[PDB]
Amino acid sequence: KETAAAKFERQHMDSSTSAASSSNYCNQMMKSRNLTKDRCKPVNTFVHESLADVQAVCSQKNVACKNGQTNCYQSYSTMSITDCRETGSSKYPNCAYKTTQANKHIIVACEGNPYVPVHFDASV
Repeated sequence: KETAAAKFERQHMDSSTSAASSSNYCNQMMKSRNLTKDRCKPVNTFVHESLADVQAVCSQKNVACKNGQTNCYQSYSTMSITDCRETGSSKYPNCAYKTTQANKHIIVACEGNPYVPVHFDASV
């Protein structure tokens, strides 16, 4: 089984690019990160910063999670991100995604030792 930390990396990390590359970025990324294998993941955010920068967020602003948990942290700075969301014209196995690039603060849930991101809560 994939560790929570490894799953967060695979689902939300994209350091190789500075910002969403084209309107087809999400269709390409969702498929290659294996998020459309048995079903189209409806929503997924990729962060375009170094893994180190994202992991560092676990030591930044402690805030509540949407679920009420208190192990969430908001990045002090905005980060380049891309939100990928299924378009009404999407249907497995033919997943289709809208690509929305933005620069915002990310909020992640952290856990373990090392204390690293295990869930992407939201972006501001």
